[PDB]
Amino acid sequence: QEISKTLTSVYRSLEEKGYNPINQIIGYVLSGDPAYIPRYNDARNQIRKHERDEIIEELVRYYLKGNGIDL
Amino acid sequence: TVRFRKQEISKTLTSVYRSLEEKGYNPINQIIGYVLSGDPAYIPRYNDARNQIRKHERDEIIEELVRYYLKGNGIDL
Repeated sequence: QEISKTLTSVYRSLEEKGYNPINQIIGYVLSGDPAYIPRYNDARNQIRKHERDEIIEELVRYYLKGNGIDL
Repeated sequence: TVRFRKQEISKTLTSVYRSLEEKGYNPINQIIGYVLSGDPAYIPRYNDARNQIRKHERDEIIEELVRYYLKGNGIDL
């Protein structure tokens, strides 16, 4: 559950800083550029615990399970 | 034809997974490779899987994956 906790915390810190949190997270996943995630409230340091391919693996597994795949 | 439960991405990614599974490949690994690279060559032609992935851009796939995850986990809610 680490990745869901990270993305939750990052979304809420993005929101508090007045960013569009979805756009910034999409930007991070596209680019791997930590600059899309503010340093505020440790958000950038939290997302850097994971590798982008681990984040993508979780997004993909979650999406497929929710759309009817038995993993 | 309706799917009983964006919907095109749902159709594409589930169909790609099942075709990769039928051909004995690691489907998650191949899908991750596509998402990181945008390269349709990570997807076999088999059962129209590559044709379906090529209906989308990598950023549209990533946008849907991110939006679906946040909404489903109650973060964007």
